Amino acid sequence: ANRMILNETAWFGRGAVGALTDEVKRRGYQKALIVTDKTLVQCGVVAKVTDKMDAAGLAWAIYDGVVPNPTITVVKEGLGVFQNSGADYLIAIGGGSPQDTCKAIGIISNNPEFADVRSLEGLSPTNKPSVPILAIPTTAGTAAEVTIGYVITDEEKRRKFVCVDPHDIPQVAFIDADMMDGMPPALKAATGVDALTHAIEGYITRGAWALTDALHIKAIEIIAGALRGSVAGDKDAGEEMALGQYVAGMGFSNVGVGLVHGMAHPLGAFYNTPHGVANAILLPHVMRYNADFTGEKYRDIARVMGVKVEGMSLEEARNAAVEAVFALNRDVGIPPHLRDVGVRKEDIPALAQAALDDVCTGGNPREATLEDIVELYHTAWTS
Amino acid sequence: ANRMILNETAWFGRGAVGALTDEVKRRGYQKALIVTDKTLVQCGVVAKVTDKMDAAGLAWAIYDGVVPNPTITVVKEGLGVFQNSGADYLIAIGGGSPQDTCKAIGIISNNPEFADVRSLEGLSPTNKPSVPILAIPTTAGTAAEVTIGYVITDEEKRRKFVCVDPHDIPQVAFIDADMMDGMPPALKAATGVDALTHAIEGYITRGAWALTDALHIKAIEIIAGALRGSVAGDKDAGEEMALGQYVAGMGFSNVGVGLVHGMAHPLGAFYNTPHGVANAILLPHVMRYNADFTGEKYRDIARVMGVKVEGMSLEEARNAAVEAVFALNRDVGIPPHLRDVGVRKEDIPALAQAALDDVCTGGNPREATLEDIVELYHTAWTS
Ligand SMILES: Nc1ncnc2c1ncn2[C@@H]1O[C@H](COP(=O)(O)OP(=O)(O)OC[C@H]2O[C@@H](O)[C@H](O)[C@@H]2O)[C@@H](O)[C@H]1O
Ligand SMILES: Nc1ncnc2c1ncn2[C@@H]1O[C@H](COP(=O)(O)OP(=O)(O)OC[C@H]2O[C@@H](O)[C@H](O)[C@@H]2O)[C@@H](O)[C@H]1O
Ligand SMILES: COc1ccc(CC(N)=O)cc1OC
Ligand SMILES: COc1ccc(CC(N)=O)cc1OC
Ligand SMILES: [Fe+3]
Ligand SMILES: [Fe+3]
Repeated sequence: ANRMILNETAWFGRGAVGALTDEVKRRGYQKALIVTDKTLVQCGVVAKVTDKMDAAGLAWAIYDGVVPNPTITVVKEGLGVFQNSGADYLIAIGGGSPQDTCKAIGIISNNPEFADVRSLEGLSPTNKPSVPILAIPTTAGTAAEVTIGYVITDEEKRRKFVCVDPHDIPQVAFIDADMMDGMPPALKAATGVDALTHAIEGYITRGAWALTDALHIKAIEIIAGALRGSVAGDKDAGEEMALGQYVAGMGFSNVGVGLVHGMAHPLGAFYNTPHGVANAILLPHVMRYNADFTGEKYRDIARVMGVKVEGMSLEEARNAAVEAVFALNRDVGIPPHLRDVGVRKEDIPALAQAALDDVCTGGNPREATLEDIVELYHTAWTS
Repeated sequence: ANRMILNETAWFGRGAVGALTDEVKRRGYQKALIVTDKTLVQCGVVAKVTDKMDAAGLAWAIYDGVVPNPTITVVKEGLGVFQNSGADYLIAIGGGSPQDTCKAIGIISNNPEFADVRSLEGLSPTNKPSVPILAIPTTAGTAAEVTIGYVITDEEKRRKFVCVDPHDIPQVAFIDADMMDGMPPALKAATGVDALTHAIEGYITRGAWALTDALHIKAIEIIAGALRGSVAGDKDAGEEMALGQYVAGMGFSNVGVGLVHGMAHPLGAFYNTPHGVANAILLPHVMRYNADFTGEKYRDIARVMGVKVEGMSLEEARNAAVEAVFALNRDVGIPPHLRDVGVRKEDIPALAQAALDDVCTGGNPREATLEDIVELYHTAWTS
């Protein structure tokens, strides 16, 4: 028997944030804490929301202390600001980093036992729902607005840990490509292939079933078709990417992912590597590694990614789907090897250990050994 | 900007009702009123739930006063039983009739200004969320467990009225084919083609967009592929039907349907016709009427319904999709003509008026006139 956690309410398309003032008035909320980062404030992205809230007469304080790969320190700082703001709800504005930080604050606020943060790892045994969250992504992205997962960095144990908890699901998501247009091309490409990694990994994960298969294959189709266009700055392509990344979240949240995310998390913890860039470099190599344990699913991936698989053997089709991902990586300007983003050969043993102990690795369709992950890192490292 | 209302939590597959006791304990609810009908009690379908609740020690009273095409009288009776039960939440067990009745009780309970019931018609301006509903369907399917819509019969004005309200969305849906297996073949076929009508109408509705298109086309594929098998009594086909009917609900709830539902509602009000039988007889005739206003969408329908469209013109493909639905109706034992279920030529003028004033008619891709609907009824009436 399979469980689906989704957003009760979500708005999609350009101008979707225009619905926020109305959703807040419907629920009777009094004051927001906006969780965001400094970049989004001084790009005027936060202003696009706070201007509408001022016009609607809705009170808000702001915490913009979030950094890429949010730390336990960041979570504690924000939790402190939330308590002193007298706010009764949360508005996450940004990529995975502010949205994951927002979820941590929301959970600990109503489950104060978890103030240390690192005790949220795995299936968080929280008694109480999160402080209500309204989620507004600015990356096409991590689907943080719809997933029941969030990833915090333990600076002292030098690892990223996943917390999975139905209590952290946002009440409303606003998926507005107007909020995402300010992404630099490199960021559109990184977060774009993070979305594709969620969809491919989710499609082949051990817990996969009919409904998540249907969602993931549609998300791969939307992302493969739109990402080149979005990175180039096309407006309609940006709107497609915004939807594609969300539809991936509806799936992988509820069944899981695999060794790509398992091997990407240690890279973030060790080097502060952008999550999408780590994922994008590993994805094709892990896809090749997983090929023989995926049944017919690489034929479907290859097809919706624009490959003619009419009269291909299964191994030829599996190779074609891997090659489709290498090509898309090349076109959107992602460095092809881990060496290129500052990963060090010396660390691979330690990284392979952390990858094997990651929550995401358990979902991988092929049972990965330390020997295998060490070899994968080395394959992804070279040149 | 498009809004999606979905279930925050849902369980799918045989044994899914096994998750109900746990969901109730998580939320801290004290006593249920089970809304159902007499048939489901004395078929032991309700027992499959209440036995698990007794084992978990969870209190419940029962209202089984629901009849096909539930009336304002039924709603008032149930609202009375709810008030005298001291219950704090609702469990809907049955098809569209109990589930729609449950939503009416839940809404009026917390929005008591709507005690007349008929003032819920259209976009219900309710201030308060429904009394929490846990939804367990026993038909395949009206998708009442996931839609924000419900249909009540006004005995005094002899018309069915649709109420659309995000506040009525159930907290949890349990989609268990074990609960649906006792459906007689005729009921599997009726509710089966009601699910197909939701998917086809939803696919071509005026408000249709990318995400609902993706959901509806997958639901048509699941239903076309499984309905003959389910009517024959196949267990796995019943499980597919259970998912297919739900996936249709995820779409049509959020964008609407068309003139099939518009023309089916008056038939229920006048003759107490089973909703699915009325829908199934009208669907192919309304599909023909709509054909020129649907873009490429009948090519997609035809394809996922098992028709080879590789080298077909658009008009030939549109004709093939209409013929696919006539054939599926023939195979599951739905008669071709409205005369066959007791519709009277004398009433067509009155029925055409009621159809034009139905909420669902506004979604129809071709703007329907009274003259047109009169002609459609006559076309659907006899050969
Ligand atoms: N619209 C935007 N315009 C400009 N800069 C932006 C925009 N959105 C985000 N940025 C900037 O991009 C950088 C990356 O932001 P993140 O929130 O880290 O982006 P994302 O890739 O969505 O998040 C990754 C995070 O999600 C988790 O799942 C994962 O483990 C990782 O911690 C930051 O400097 C942020 O301010
Ligand atoms: N598993 C089952 N086994 C046997 N009989 C069943 C089962 N489930 C339902 N029934 C019986 O089928 C008959 C029809 O039940 P409904 O609830 O009316 O069926 P459904 O088609 O799901 O609902 C139609 C209603 O919903 C609205 O969408 C529509 O406008 C109409 O009011 C009733 O006698 C009911 O007891
Ligand atoms: C285990 O599944 C997950 C793995 C990673 C994340 C964070 C992310 N968006 O990449 C969320 C998850 O869902 C619970
Ligand atoms: C207007 O849309 C609807 C019309 C009819 C129903 C009930 C049904 N299942 O036929 C639900 C709806 O969604 C809000
Ligand atoms: Fe990710
Ligand atoms: Fe219906």
